[PDB]
Amino acid sequence: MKMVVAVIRPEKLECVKKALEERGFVGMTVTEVKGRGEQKGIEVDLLQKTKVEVVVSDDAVDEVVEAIVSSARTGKFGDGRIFVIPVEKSVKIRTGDEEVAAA
Amino acid sequence: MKMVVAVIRPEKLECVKKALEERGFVGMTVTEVKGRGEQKGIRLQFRGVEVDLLQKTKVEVVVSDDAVDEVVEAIVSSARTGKFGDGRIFVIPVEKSVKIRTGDEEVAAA
Amino acid sequence: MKMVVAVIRPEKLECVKKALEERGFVGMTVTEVKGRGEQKGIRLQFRGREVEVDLLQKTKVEVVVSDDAVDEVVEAIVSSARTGKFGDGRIFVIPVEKSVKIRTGDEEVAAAHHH
Ligand SMILES: Nc1ncnc2c1ncn2[C@@H]1O[C@H](COP(=O)(O)OP(=O)(O)O)[C@@H](O)[C@H]1O
Ligand SMILES: Nc1ncnc2c1ncn2[C@@H]1O[C@H](COP(=O)(O)OP(=O)(O)O)[C@@H](O)[C@H]1O
Ligand SMILES: Nc1ncnc2c1ncn2[C@@H]1O[C@H](COP(=O)(O)OP(=O)(O)O)[C@@H](O)[C@H]1O
Repeated sequence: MKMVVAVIRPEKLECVKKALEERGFVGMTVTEVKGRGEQKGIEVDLLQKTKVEVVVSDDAVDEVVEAIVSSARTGKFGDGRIFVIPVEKSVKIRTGDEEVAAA
Repeated sequence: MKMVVAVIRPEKLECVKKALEERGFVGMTVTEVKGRGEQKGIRLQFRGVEVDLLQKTKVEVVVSDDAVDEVVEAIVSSARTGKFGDGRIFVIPVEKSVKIRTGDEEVAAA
Repeated sequence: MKMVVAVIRPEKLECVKKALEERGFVGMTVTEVKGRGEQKGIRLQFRGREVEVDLLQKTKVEVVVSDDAVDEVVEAIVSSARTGKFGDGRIFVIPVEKSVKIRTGDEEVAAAHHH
């Protein structure tokens, strides 16, 4: 399992949600954040961004990453980043069932 | 070490904090988030919206490898209702844990 | 790569921001959070009575860097965020397997793994 962490422009949230839902990735956690890098800033200098976290099976990562890149990109500085983090266990609170990679 | 990341119903925060404190797990970082999944969206269509991302609470607790199963069980027991939308717990590896005030760094090796 | 996750006092954000950009670490993601641990506070309030609170306001700073830059990033945050008092915060170092730049579609992975 992996956690796909995307930091995007806030106006791209609807595009990203749609692109993920279409491919069967309905579950996601969204956080309002701020950030900086190569951009700025007409500065402040921390601009509003949106963090989208999706925990998926190892084999779905490339599909999820590609779905987010395609829906969040503009080609301009400030599009954001996607960080892939290992997840050792994913537990569904209501059932107690836990998802692990067979290994 | 591991970071136990729980995404729960906001009204369960007090229950989760209590269940963790009683087992000796006092340290935690809490974030207000939104989410979607299996759970049905809120509507709310007032005349004269929508709201598909529901309010949730993220609880992050960094613990030793051997305490994970106890922390996970404490959160499942205190955050569950049995209804769609209870949330998830994700266990992420933590390689180093630094206490800013002392500069002391915890590292694991097995 | 690694994600350096620092949970600091909110008033230290500007110091941390400055100490990181000084060393060439311009990219960062900042989140407003709450927390608790060793530090206790307020426990002191105005109204004639009222003496509560639980989770104190904190700031999370996340910076994704190459493996060899971690110790420098950690030291820069420790130096700029410390007061010496309880509640200064923590730094957690988490592994990052892939780092994608959305605008170009270019993905950074660690060389030593297939594929
Ligand atoms: N090394 C990094 N660590 C953490 N977050 C980062 C990092 N670099 C960029 N970000 C995040 O991604 C957002 C966009 O980054 P930026 O460098 O300005 O975009 P881009 O590389 O597409 O031009 C930032 O506002 C910040 O939230
Ligand atoms: N794959 C996922 N990645 C990230 N967050 C998720 C994921 N699936 C669910 N969530 C989070 O858990 C919350 C509850 O998920 P939901 O599917 O509605 O119910 P349940 O936990 O009972 O399956 C969501 O609102 C979201 O915050
Ligand atoms: N085990 C932990 N897991 C997650 N967050 C923690 C943990 N311990 C501390 N924190 C975070 O760091 C902040 C400060 O921690 P605290 O123990 O009160 O003081 P100090 O960090 O100086 O030891 C907390 O308010 C919380 O946001």
